[PDB]
Amino acid sequence: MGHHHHHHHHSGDSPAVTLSAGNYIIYNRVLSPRGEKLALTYPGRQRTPVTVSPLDGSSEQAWILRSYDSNSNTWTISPVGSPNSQIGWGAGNVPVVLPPNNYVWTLTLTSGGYNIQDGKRTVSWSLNNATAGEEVSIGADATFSGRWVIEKV
Repeated sequence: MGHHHHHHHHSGDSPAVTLSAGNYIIYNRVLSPRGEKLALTYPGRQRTPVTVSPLDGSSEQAWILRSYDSNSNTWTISPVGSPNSQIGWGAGNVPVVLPPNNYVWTLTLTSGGYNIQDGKRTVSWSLNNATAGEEVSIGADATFSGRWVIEKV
């Protein structure tokens, strides 16, 4: 005897992060073809689709994040420019801007990034080609763009 591995492992079963309430950014783990972070970008209006762009640090690319249930890894989402509104999902399987109510997303850590889901785990956030200026999409877990990162402002 001298070692053990029957109930534990490393580099995949030993994380040290769980997020916290604050101001954050959300960007796709594939990154931009420009060679920079590929952040979720607010449309500037309500009842409207959301888009992706190369990060620069503007209020369009910065967001607000607060825990709703650790029991479901769910968190509320709002833009820093309009904390009086929220982000959710509807017809066309695109995330959309919505009034202040109870809208949330599941945010879950992985072996080298994060994952983003509706709350009931029926769908996930993804991209169509991961290019700059493209519209983000929702559906079954994607083969290249199905992973994200959430990090502070």
